[PDB]
Amino acid sequence: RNTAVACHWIRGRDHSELLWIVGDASRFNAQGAVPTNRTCRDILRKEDENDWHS
DNA sequence: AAGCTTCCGACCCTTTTTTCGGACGATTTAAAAAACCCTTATAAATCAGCAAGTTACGAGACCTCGAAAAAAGAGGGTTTCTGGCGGGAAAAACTCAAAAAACGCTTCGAAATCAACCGGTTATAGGTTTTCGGAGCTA
Repeated sequence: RNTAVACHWIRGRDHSELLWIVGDASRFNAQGAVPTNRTCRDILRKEDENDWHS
């Protein structure tokens, strides 16, 4: 459950892509990037504004 | 003489190592404080077993919190067991057809027959014993 390995393929010239991930996919995003900082503080205060547009 | 390229000195900034100083701890030494000894006849403690009254120490219990262990829950993965669907081959129904084969007409006269009872025939249900086929096994 702790395994998190990402494999990137350089297609040559200007392009590269993500082939596969082994283990916890949540440690990477779709393009294979990794978050740089993590917090449990309540950033992104969704509670403040609501969708009742009318 | 000019442009390009390469060293070199000067400097700026931060990190890494060394040195020095300071502080703290430990030990040693010296000084100060508490204590010990020497004089006491008289006053108070020693103690004998048991009664009568009291409690300082032990045991029991519960709570409280914190941590540890275990169990559960989650997620990663692989192996296999089953079900559904698709595809090719064989079977058998379905469709098309002929050629027999039966049936009817239709037989007056020739068998067929049932009945009970005896002895005799023999197909074979059932059981008993046994080759053939396959088990794979092993390099």
